[PDB]
Amino acid sequence: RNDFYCWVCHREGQVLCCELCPRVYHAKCLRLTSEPEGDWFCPECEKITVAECIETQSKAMTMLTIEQLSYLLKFAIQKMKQPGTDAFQKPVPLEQHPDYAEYIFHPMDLCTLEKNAKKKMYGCTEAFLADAKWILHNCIIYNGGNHKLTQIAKVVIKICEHEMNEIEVCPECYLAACQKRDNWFCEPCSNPHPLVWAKLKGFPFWPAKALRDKDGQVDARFFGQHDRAWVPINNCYLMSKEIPFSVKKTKSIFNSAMQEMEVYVENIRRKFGVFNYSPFRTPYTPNSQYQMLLDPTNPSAGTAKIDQEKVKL
Ligand SMILES: [Zn+2]
Ligand SMILES: [Zn+2]
Ligand SMILES: [Zn+2]
Repeated sequence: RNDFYCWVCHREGQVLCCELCPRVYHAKCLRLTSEPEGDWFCPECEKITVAECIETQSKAMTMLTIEQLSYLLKFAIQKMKQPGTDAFQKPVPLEQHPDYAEYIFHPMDLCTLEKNAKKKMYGCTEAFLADAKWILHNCIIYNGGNHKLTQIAKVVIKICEHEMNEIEVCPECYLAACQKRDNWFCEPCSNPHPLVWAKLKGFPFWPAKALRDKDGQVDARFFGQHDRAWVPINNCYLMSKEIPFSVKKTKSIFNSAMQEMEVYVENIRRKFGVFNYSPFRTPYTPNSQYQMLLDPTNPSAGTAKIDQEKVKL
């Protein structure tokens, strides 16, 4: 049953209908080349389609069954359900809001979202976020964009977006960080993240995992603190024995980071049999293979084939 309120701006008016879902849109809100002719699927349905196509699913999704994704969405829900989100934890009751269904054609709340996830209804992170966004749309429609509840619903969505992004960067990292087992940061992932010296401007060189490469920036997760930052690629070296010296305020904190990295290297050598340190100041390059080479003096031989286990995660 189609919505009356634009998915983008949350206002009524003349609105286009999606063929696949009940969302509607002002044409003007979509900034189109021209209005659609007939077969039209909205930006949410389009995203979901691209994300759920096996050939073009993310690295994260290729890693994961629908049931494994559902486990991770359960962790995301628990972050969304934090103290102060009470108003959104259960369906809106008609007792308190007798006219709710006159405005809100697709109710949603955190308990429904959680149940849906447990039932394996979501095929990708995009689909989970698209559904959670009904909570904010509905809040704005019914209560108004400047209502205090809208602040809360906005934070719930920003949390969801954050958690979905983390799943997509690396589902194995995400699960490890969620469960916080003993030395969780020292567990190598199935396609292990290269270790780098990473220098954020104004910060000392520090050991990190390189999680992804986007246009000249590296997404680095630092040993010790386990914080993150985009780092310019030319400020990232492959891990080496020789340390790029920086003046630092606390030696003990840097020591704890190096110790953690040492355990990680022991663990990767156990898991894959290899870890190659680089000559000092060797530039990190995207999708770096160096550390996983069987013979680092013979890069054409690549990484060793030992493998055909189903439980890769
Ligand atoms: Zn609009
Ligand atoms: Zn749609
Ligand atoms: Zn990972």
